Amino acid sequence: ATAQQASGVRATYNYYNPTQNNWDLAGTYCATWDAGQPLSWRSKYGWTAFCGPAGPTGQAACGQCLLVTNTATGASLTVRIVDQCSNGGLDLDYDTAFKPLDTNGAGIQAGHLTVNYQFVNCGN
Repeated sequence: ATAQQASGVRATYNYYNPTQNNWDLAGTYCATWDAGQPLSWRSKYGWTAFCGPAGPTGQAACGQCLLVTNTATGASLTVRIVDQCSNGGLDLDYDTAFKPLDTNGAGIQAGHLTVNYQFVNCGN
C-alpha cells in the first residue's frame, strides 16, 4: 500500500539547533534507539518532532523520514523524525527545517506553517 500522509496540519518550530551541537540526538525522545547512528545519518536531513494523525508515531516513528510541503508556498523538504510532540502536527527544527520551508517568511510571523506530509524512504 501507499505510505501514510496527511494534509493541512500545523508545524511549529523548536530550537534543536543540531548544527550548533554536532547533530547529537541526546535529549530527544528518539535518542534511545538512534543516538548511536553515524554523523552521516544524523545529519542527512533537517530534524523534526512528529505527532501527525496518520502514520506511525512515538517509538515506531523514530528515524523515519517525511517529505513536508509548505502549503502557503509549495516549498518542500525531507526531514528526519527525531522526537515526538504532544499535538497532531510537526515541531520542526527552526534552523534546519522551518526556516528553509518558510520561503516567503510568513511562517515566522504567524508562529507556524500549515503543511502536508508523507512518509518517504530515507535512502539510508
